[PDB]
Amino acid sequence: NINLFSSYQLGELELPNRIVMAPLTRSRAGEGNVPHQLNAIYYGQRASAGLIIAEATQVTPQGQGYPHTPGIHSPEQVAGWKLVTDTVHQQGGRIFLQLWHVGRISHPDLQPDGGLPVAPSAIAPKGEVLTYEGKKPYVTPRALDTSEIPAIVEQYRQGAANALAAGFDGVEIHAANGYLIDQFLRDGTNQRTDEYGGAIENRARLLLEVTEAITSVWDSQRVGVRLSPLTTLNGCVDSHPLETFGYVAQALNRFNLSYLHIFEAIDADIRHGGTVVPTSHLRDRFTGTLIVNGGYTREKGDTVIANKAADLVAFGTLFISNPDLPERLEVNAPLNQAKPTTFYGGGEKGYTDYPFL
Ligand SMILES: Cc1cc2nc3c(=O)[nH]c(=O)nc-3n(C[C@H](O)[C@H](O)[C@H](O)COP(=O)(O)O)c2cc1C
Ligand SMILES: [Cl-]
Repeated sequence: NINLFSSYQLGELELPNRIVMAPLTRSRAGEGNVPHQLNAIYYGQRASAGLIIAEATQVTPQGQGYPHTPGIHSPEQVAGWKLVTDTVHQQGGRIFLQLWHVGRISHPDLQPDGGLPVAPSAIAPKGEVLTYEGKKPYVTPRALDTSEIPAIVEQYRQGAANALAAGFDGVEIHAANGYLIDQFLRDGTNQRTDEYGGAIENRARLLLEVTEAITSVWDSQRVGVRLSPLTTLNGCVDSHPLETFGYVAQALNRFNLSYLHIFEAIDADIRHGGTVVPTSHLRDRFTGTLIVNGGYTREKGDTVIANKAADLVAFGTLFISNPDLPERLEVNAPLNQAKPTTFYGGGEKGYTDYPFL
């Protein structure tokens, strides 16, 4: 009898429960995009999670797309992240860093020397993007040269090496939500005509090469990957999600990863008139630990574990508002209500001041 409170063996890590804190961008980094003591308090308050996945963290300056997100490319950033991992470890928790590059979802104002965002193909996102001077129209990203792809892979390798020096327990590759890797994955954002575009094995190549590089730094059982097969976020869609994502699920087995993490889009059924990509399709193809996410509750999480449909269940929104989410779920306590106005930016309010039971 397994449920949301069963322990789990994730490589050498002993998880006390199956509850994961999903990665959550909070945009509360200081000068130089460096984490600080407030961030350490925030993660320390949530250390009862089976596993924390820290917010998306850019691996290189050009990988930033929103003001005040932390990076993992500089020594000052490693030192600030050390404050966080030290606090989490003091509180008996475990934490992985989510490794980010936004690709086209950025603006020159956020880029070194005011340069263009990079991407697989020169396709401007629609609408406006937040800068330090409010919202401005997106521009068109520069399509990377074939010869530049190794430099991208190397930025991820260095980001993963920095995470290791910062004292994380592992890393998660952000291959979801329409950011750089996802932009290569999906045919809606990738119309390249080299070995990184066209056929599925080409579109998956960047993910696979990034994963290979990162497993040269970390033991593979401390490296996860996140996918979001049916998001439409950031204008990133694939025309054959079942085949695309079913292929990636199988291709990742080579690496003996920590886990595959699926964000199941909350609006996919209502948009698509049904389910184009049941998570079972991926559960059956990826042979290791599966984390599922999107709108879970105590009862929904228990069910998926009991049914063997997933091993771990990640909660995003509820972990914003309930630092002791595991205990509250365990005893069927009232949950605090999440306050969207304070999700992004600011300080303690709506960040470290949600109460414990
Ligand atoms: C404020 C906020 C920030 C998020 N930031 C990230 C992020 O940094 N990386 C990521 O992969 N997903 C991110 N997401 C998506 C969440 O991790 C999660 O997949 C989503 O909220 C659905 O799960 P939930 O219903 O438990 O909240 C974010 C969502 C929210 C609400
Ligand atoms: Cl995200």
